Amino acid sequence: FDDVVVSRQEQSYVQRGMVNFLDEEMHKLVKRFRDMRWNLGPGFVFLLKKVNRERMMRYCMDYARYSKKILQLKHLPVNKKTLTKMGRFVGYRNYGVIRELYADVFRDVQGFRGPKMTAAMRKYSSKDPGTFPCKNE
Repeated sequence: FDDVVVSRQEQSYVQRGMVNFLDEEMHKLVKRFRDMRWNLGPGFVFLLKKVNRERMMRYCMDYARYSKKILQLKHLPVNKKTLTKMGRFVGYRNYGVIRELYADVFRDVQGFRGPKMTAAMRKYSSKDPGTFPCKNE
């Protein structure tokens, strides 16, 4: 359970893979509203991206550790390519959880509007996922 050591750099790969996967799936749900021409607000999309990053941060240390772990266990190379894919895999495993949290976003804002976008929110939204804190909260 705790015999694997992962570098910050290796953690970054896992964080990016996970957040990239979740953001990609997210953008697909967002299209649902766009296709309807019933625009979800930028503040709403921001809240969704935040769900993705906070879920990744929740158990970040374990996600990175066990991603590197499984690779070693399966005798596979441990690098940016394989760690990024493990991150994406973790994102996949967590899709159900994520969808339930998006549900909370909807009722939390009492609609599809979402808060107004501020500079701070845009900065957070563009921040490299690989630079978010990585520790089990």
